[PDB]
Amino acid sequence: SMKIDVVTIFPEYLQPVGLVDVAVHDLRRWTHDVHKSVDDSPYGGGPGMVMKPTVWGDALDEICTSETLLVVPTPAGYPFTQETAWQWSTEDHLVIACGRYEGIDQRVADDAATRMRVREVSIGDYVLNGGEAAALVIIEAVLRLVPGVSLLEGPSYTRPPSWRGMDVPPVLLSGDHAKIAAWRAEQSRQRTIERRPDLLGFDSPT
Amino acid sequence: SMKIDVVTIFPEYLQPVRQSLPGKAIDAGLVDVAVHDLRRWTHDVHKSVDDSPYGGGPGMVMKPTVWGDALDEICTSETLLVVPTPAGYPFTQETAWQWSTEDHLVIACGRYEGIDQRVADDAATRMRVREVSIGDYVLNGGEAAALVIIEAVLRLVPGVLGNASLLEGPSYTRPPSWRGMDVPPVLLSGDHAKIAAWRAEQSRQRTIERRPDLL
Ligand SMILES: COc1cccc(Cn2ccc3ccc(-c4cc(N)[nH]n4)cc32)c1
Ligand SMILES: COc1cccc(Cn2ccc3ccc(-c4cc(N)[nH]n4)cc32)c1
Repeated sequence: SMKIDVVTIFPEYLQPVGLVDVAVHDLRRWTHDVHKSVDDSPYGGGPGMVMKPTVWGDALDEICTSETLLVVPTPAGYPFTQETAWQWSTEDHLVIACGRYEGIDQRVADDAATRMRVREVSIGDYVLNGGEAAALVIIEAVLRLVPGVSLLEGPSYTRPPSWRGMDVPPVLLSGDHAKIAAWRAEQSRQRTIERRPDLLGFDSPT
Repeated sequence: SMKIDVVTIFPEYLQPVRQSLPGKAIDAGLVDVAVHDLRRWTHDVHKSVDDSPYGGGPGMVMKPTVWGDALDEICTSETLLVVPTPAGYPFTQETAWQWSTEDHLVIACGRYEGIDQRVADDAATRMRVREVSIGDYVLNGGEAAALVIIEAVLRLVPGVLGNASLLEGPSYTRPPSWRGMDVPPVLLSGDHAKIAAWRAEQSRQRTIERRPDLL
């Protein structure tokens, strides 16, 4: 059984979501001023804004326990991989803190780490506008592994066997499991070399 | 302008990002994102979009005839067809930059075990097709990947999303002291050359600790 809490200033963005419950919380519910200002300019200068630690601290205080795995998406995170998804799949409680602006004051994660396990993670080498899309990716990747729910995949085909003058590879129609297993292995390793040579320990392109 | 068409059996999944589009950018015709239910192009009363894999195996494969009709209607020769897949080339910030000046992206979201390969192969004979992965994990389908790609691309298109190597280091804001933790004094020093050097060193350390692959 798993509980996932997502904290965000944009709850509605999380709407794309019995053994697991997922709850979404509006970070602004923990503000005290009438303007509900969650951000301010960075110490030391620079463009953009930083989310204040105070509002986050109060939210996480209420939502997290010492058992919680606090997940913080960030372009500067450790990589979130399939191995990470397997590791997190057996957790009782994930809390996903979604940043906006130019991110969250580092002290939020540092404070939380005195009380619970904290994981700053990146879902890939591109920049999002906030943590919400990363939260959706993480949730989907994790939940499909939850109990009771290498090489690149080769191409797949289904009916009809000829379409627009393009044939399904004859071996797949042959019913010869060994030859089919072999052809699929060759396709996979061929695809991995071309698209992801790093997975086989070769240099990346360009 | 950039037009993005997304084709999916779960059109509701793409609703958040339709919402996240500022009225100004739409009104200025800078961007238009449309979402299409794939079942609109099914042939049968059961609106079937999947069928068993040739050569056997687990799961199901999406039907080429349905996808072919969908893409025939939606794409032109000028379309960049984006097909999320765990077996794709890596989608990176470089990709996002390249795609940000495209006139027309069409994102084909698969489910089950993916789309019959002939769909992409046929499309590639008359338009640019890009099969891409957004990271080394497996999703249930292409929709979350489409959300990521749309966000990463559109935030690079001037004035669209409302937003305006080494890893970025830690950031701090008010208050100067919080739960026993002080903002690093250097940041309040007014020595901006020293601050830049401190930030550079933080970036170097973080990259070493978290992403040694970048070094
Ligand atoms: C914090 O440093 C940042 C620097 C510039 C922009 C942003 C935007 N932003 C805000 C919160 C946030 C959370 C996650 C992500 C993210 C993660 C991955 N893998 N890509 N993008 C991006 C986020 C942050
Ligand atoms: C096609 O090969 C597959 C093999 C096993 C499962 C699935 C699930 N699935 C279906 C359609 C689909 C589209 C994209 C993705 C995806 C992309 C990234 N980076 N992770 N996951 C996953 C998808 C597909």
